Parts: sequence; C-alpha cells; structure tokens
Amino acid sequence: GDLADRFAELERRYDARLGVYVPATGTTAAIEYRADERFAFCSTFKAPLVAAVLHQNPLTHLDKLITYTSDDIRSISPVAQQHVQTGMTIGQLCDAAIRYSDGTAANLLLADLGGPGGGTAAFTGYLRSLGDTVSRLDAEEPELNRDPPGDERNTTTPHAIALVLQQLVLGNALPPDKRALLTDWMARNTTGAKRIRAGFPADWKVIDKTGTGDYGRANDIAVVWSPTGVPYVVAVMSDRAGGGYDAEPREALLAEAATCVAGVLA
Repeated sequence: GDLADRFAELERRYDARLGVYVPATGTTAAIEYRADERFAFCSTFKAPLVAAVLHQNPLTHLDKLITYTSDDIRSISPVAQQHVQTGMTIGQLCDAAIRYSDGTAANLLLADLGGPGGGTAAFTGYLRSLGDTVSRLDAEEPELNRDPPGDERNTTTPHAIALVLQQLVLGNALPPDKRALLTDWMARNTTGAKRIRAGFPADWKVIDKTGTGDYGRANDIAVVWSPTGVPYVVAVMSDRAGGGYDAEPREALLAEAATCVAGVLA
C-alpha cells in the first residue's frame, strides 16, 4: 500500500491540507506527509513555552505568584478568567496553558520568559536552542491564531515541532524532574479527546497539546506509548484555507489521520 495516498484521500474528503510527522525509531520508519510545509502553531506552542520556562528556572519558580487584571484577558482563558483576584502561580499558569489551552496563562508565561514581542523572541530563541531553525513566533494570544496562510511569522512544521517534542519529552533537553512536569500536564490535557487520542486504542497512553484557529486550523501534537511502553511522537496539523478565514476546523480529520498512524505503529 501507500500511506501517502491515504492521507491524500483525507485531504479530498475533508477539503483540507494535512501535515503529519512521526520520527523514526530504532524499529520503525518515519511517517511524513507535507512534514516540511508550514502550518500555524496555534496553541501547540504552549507545550514548548512551558518547557522554556522550566528550562530557565529552578522548580521553586513554580510557586511564584503572578498578579494580573481582567484587562489581561485578551484570549480564551478557561482558568485565568476565574483567578484575577487571587492571581496564579507559575505552576498553575503552566497547568492551565497546557491542560485548558489558556491564552492569558501563555501570555503571562511569555512575559515570564522576557524580552521583545512580550516573550515571543525568547520563545523562538528557545526553539533555536533545540535545533529548530524553522519555527517562529512573532505574536501573542489571540493574534497568533489569525494570520493568513501565506504569513510564516507564527508557523512551524510537523517535522520541526515533532523533533522539538521528541527532545523535550523523550530526550534530555530537560532534566528528569522538569521533563516529568511537562509530561504530566500534557498527559492530563482536557482539550484533546477528539483528536490524536480518538485515533489510538485505549490501551495506548496519549499525552498531547492541541491548537485551533482561523482558516479551519486544527493541530495536535502528542507523545504516545504502546501497551508495551514503546514511545512515539505524533504531530498532526491541518487547515482548510479554501473555506476562508472562518472555515470550520475538523477534529475528525486529526482523529482519522491518527488512526492511520496507529495502524502503521501497532
């Protein structure tokens, strides 16, 4: 058979552009499909954003209380919009950014990284330090989700973000005690049940971070473990630029691409 033909069929059926990367292992080939094409990060950036913060700080930093106002709620913030009065610790912000895709938490984590673009440059610099020459983040929540397709300023590639996640979760970019935190937050994500999770059998472990935006953008980046405990990284990105800026994102496309990948890996 040819897996690429089957991904091409998903594109036809969902009227979508699909990008997939699964890095090769000691026993498996890479899965790649438009893996070097650019796709908007959307909220997938929040996974490596949390890593950047962990990298730069001792664990005690997680207990640091961050204060903010209602006027800082400029994006979808399921958690931060209920803690304006008390504020939120860096740890709580990390938790919210990943598990609830909280945009205000991300903006505050970017300010925590520091520098121009409110932390966007620091973020991109972190990616460069992991060997990512491709990805870029220029804007904050919510603008970073709403660029036209031809603007590369807030884009990654399935290949680039997969190898970033590979280093962070399964590699040695982070020391174990920081790697554990990222892993766990992604493990207990609430936003991903209809994406990569829905494509793997229930005896596989799935950790993930979603992204959604304009032009029908739907992304999921995951690390999965077989029932035998063999890990793989799965990045799936999608958009539907032919349907305009308000094209409906299709979680089903991600679930079905994930299903195709699971067929290959099982």
